Amino acid sequence: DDWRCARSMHEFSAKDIDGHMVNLDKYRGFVCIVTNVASQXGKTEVNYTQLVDLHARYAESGLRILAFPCNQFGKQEPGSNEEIKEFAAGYNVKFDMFSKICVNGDDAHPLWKWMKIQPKGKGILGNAIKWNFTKFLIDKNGCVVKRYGPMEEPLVIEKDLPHYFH
Ligand SMILES: *CC(=O)N(c1ccc(OC)c(Cl)c1)[C@@H](C(=O)NCCc1ccccc1)c1cccs1
Repeated sequence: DDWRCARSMHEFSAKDIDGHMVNLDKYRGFVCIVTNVASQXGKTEVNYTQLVDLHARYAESGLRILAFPCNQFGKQEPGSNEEIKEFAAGYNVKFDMFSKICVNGDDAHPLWKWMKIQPKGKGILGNAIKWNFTKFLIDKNGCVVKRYGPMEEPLVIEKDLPHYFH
């Protein structure tokens, strides 16, 4: 793996929640929120509902959202990809759902390895993803511009968006 010398999210690919490989260069020109999700957390509802709200209000300006299920934080994403897809449909998710991945350790998805080492990808303590619903904001060139932690509701991202819609 060569993820350490990539300069953009657009260099990566990942399987969507149906199992189909997606080239992330399709997000060239778009502002993106990339987030790790889980279905069985106290903060699942607030995160899904607010992401849906942001997508509803900003998709017209080029906001896209990429949600990666992950079972590494309390084992609270135990379901199959098909089950998680249906779960997300219950919140009327219209953004992009991906297949379940790891975000930490040697088998972390390479996009996640890459985001964590970006200058604006470092967490408050360090690079490791700490819990469910970490959020990365990605500019139109696929560069990491901000990271928001598990404790930060997605609506805190809203005030930062206008700058990246130039
Ligand atoms: C996914 C998550 O954030 N989370 C969690 C929930 C449940 C379980 O085990 C059953 C585990 Cl290991 C982690 C949080 C959490 O949601 N805390 C709020 C209280 C709650 C809400 C709904 C369901 C169960 C608990 C936890 C992190 C540490 C302990 S619980």
